[PDB]
Amino acid sequence: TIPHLAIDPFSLDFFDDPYPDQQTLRDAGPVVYLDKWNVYGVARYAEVHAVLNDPTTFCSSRGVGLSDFKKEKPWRPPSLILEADPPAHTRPRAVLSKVLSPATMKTIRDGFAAAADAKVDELLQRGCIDAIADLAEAYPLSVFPDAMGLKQEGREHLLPYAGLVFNAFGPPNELRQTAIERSAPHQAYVNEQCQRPNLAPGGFGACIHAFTDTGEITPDEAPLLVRSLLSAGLDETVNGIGAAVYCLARFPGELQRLRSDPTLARNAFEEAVRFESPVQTFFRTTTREVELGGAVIGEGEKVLMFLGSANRDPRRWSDPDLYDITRKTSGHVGFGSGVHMCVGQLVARLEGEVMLSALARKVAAIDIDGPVKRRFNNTLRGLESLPVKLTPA
Ligand code: HEM
Ligand SMILES: COc1ccc(C(=O)O)cc1
Ligand SMILES: [Cl-]
Repeated sequence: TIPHLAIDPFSLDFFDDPYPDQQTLRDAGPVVYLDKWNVYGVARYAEVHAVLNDPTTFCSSRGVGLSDFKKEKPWRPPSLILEADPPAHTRPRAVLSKVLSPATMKTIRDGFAAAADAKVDELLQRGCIDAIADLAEAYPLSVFPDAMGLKQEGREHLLPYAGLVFNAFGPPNELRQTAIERSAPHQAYVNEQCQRPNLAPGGFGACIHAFTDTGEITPDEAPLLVRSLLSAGLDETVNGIGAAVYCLARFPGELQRLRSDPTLARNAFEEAVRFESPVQTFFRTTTREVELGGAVIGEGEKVLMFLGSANRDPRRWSDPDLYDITRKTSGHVGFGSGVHMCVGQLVARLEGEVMLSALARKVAAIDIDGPVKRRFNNTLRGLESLPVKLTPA
């Protein structure tokens, strides 16, 4: 009934080029069994969307990594939002939704845009740069920690902690065990910055603590909710921006369209999120026997959702492996879908938009002029190094 596959979606071979294996997973059936890790897999858009939008049947409180929290201890205390189900999910989600709200974006937009324009100006003085370290990493690090309200000391822990979080969703392979092996100093820094005295006035962290007044969260809930914004956000946005630059370098016709109409910057970034899907996968756990695409899955089974694959499913997308900055991207699952859909998506889109805006207005050409190196992570897809020459407009 259900095809059994030996593909390891967390292998370095898979990470290096996942797209042929993703078609194999899609075309084998709507539901596959992955013998390597004893989980079910869904790689077509339809089933990924269906799983995401039934949180009662496909829960997150038993972990959204391979590990089942009913069988193993979580490597860190569970997230109050990502690793919770309704109704426990609802009030922390509402707090983060207000902290990162449409109205909040107005207070940070001008500074985020200024930093993006300034970074592109700086990179044009150098000409030949690494669009990962010097741009995709450098830009978010120049705006988001300040917007959190973090002190300057210790910020070198932020990228290692994010990489650890996303490796820890994976199976117990060497990527995950090595990350946890090295985790203690990053864990200690992050947990300490979550305390109210260490979050500067007016930033995201202080705003979370300010909500402990309303009855939506208690003061003892606020540190772990701050932890959510020190786990999420950085690595995905870095990878998304790097993907966008990569695409503009590989598809010069799309850079030319973007230069011709810089108001396409926001959709250019959204299309990069669909095309690269920085978050490749998330798990759910069944809370009952369930019929999914003609297959019967038992209770307490892990279901692996291939978000990147769903975003390139030709059953849903015209020319899915073309980067098209005018594509109607509404419906892509790069930010998830449903009750858990990325609560920080307005922050991610703002960073991506103002960076692609600066490039659209200031750069004439982006040419790869060095070896492209991939970055390997159990959950994230992104580049390690992207040597480009930037030609000023
Ligand atoms: C391009 C950038 C980003 C991508 C691709 C991305 C991806 C995702 C995805 C796929 C989910 C769904 C998780 C699930 O369904 O289990 C999610 C949720 C979440 N994201 Fe993002 N994200 C991005 C940026 C951000 C930013 C900038 C922040 C914070 C400022 C953030 C914070 C969160 C949080 C806290 C959740 C949990 C929401 C919930 O469970 O209700 N993310 N993200
Ligand atoms: C989608 O990526 C993440 C990672 C961590 C968290 C969290 O720590 O709550 C949320 C989303
Ligand atoms: Cl931690």
